[PDB]
Amino acid sequence: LMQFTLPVRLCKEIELFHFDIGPFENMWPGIFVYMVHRSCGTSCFELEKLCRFIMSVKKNYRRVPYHNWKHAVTVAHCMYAILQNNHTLFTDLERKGLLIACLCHDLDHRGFSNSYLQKFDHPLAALYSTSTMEQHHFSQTVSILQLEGHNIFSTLSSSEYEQVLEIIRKAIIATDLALYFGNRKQLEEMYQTGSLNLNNQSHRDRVIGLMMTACDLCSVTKLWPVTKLTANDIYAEFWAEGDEMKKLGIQPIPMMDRDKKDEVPQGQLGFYNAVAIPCYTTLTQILPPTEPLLKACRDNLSQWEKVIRGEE
Ligand SMILES: Cc1cc(C2CC2)nc2nc(CCc3nc(-c4ccccc4)cn3C)nn12
Ligand SMILES: [Mg+2]
Ligand SMILES: [Zn+2]
Repeated sequence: LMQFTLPVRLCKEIELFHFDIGPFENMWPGIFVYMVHRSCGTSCFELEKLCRFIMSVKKNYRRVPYHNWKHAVTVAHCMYAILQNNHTLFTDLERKGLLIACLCHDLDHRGFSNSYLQKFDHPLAALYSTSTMEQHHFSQTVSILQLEGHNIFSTLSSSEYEQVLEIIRKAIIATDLALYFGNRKQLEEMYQTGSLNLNNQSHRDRVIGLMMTACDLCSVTKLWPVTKLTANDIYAEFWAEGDEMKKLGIQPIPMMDRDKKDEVPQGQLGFYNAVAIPCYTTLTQILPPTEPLLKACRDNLSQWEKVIRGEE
């Protein structure tokens, strides 16, 4: 009979897409659990295992500016918001899997891109030739599942356990933004030729793909002061990578060069047009109730336009 309840402001704001989880680390575990209980059920996961699993995941995120424990809970909230606004479209198994897939999706991120692992010649690039970090994140997810007392899916049948771990795997892989562009193009066509069908599992995998890129990017769907201060977190990682690239004797792309701070507004603009806006556009078309994400993304587009004209 043991539910989590949140202060009134949070209980009410958490159901909105633009919810920010705030600066009190110690609340994020309760917030996550609250989300699982409302989205999935009180029964979905034995609470002793869920808590112990949540705390091992936290322990395995590093202290990097952006790809941190706070990013993990943020992405899981965006997924919660999608699943609560589309509650008949998804299986019991997808609801379980995706919230766990989102929390785990950047486990053990070092704050370096797949490109920097390859050019450094890091061991993980030898183990995994594409989607290097993403396959590492899935690997660490299995690791923490197999720690004693941590199997939150112990109740699942052999088949169900295999189906969910597959959902999680494809979910995490999809957060590889290099795979997104093609995934959205195919989902664009299928919808517009009327061929998109959610009883086709290969089609459901694509939709979940896009969902995962939507949640992963949801910093651009927040209030402007949250979007603005998150863009500082992202650029600090990128400028640290460019420094490292320089140390290998390679000019980094301008995105990653700190001597090119000033072209950031123009950079975030490019990003909204080429990635975020298409992502949230195609997602709205497929799942109409996700519109707020597109509305909020457009508002922040317009706020970067305004920075460029030195109106702020
Ligand atoms: C992968 C990713 C995730 C998110 C998450 C927060 C939502 N935001 C993001 N912003 C950027 C970075 C965009 C970006 N800056 C530039 C740039 C910057 C300065 C000088 C020159 C060029 C190019 N380009 C594409 N990547 N990115
Ligand atoms: Mg990632
Ligand atoms: Zn991420």
